Amino acid sequence: MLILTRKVGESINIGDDITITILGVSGQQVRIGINAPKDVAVHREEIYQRIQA
Amino acid sequence: MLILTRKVGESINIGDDITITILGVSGQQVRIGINAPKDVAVHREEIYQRIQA
RNA sequence: GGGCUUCACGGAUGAAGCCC
RNA sequence: GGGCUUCACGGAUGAAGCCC
Repeated sequence: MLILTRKVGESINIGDDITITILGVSGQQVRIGINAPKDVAVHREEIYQRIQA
Repeated sequence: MLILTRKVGESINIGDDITITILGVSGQQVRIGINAPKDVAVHREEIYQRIQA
C-alpha cells in the first residue's frame, strides 16, 4: 500500500488517467473526489458488496 | 468526478483491482491508503509534475 | 464563516438535519 | 482518543514537532 498524507484542496493520481482529489474534512467524515473515466468503475465498500444481493 | 463523504476507517474501490481506504484526518491534512498492484502507478499531484523535470 | 451528525450504486468539487 | 502545524516520488497502515 502507498500511504500518503494529502493536504485538503490538493490531489493524488493513479495509472495515467485517474485523480483522487480531497475536498476537505467533514468532522469524523472526509469528502474525497474520485475522478476516473467511465471506462472503469468506482464504488464504496458498503455498496460494492450490495451488488451480489 | 464522483464525490463521496466517507468516515475514518471506511474505504472506496476502483477498477475492481484498487482499494482506497481513509486511514484518518489530521487537521488541514488527511491520510489515505492507495492499494493498487505494482502493475500500475500512483503519485501525488505535487510530484507527478516533478517527474516531468 | 466555524463545529457536529445523518442520507447518498452517487460519476456531481453530491445532498439533508442541528447549533453559534 | 482529541486539537494544531511541519517534513515525505513514498508502494510503508509514511515520518517529525507542540498540547491534554
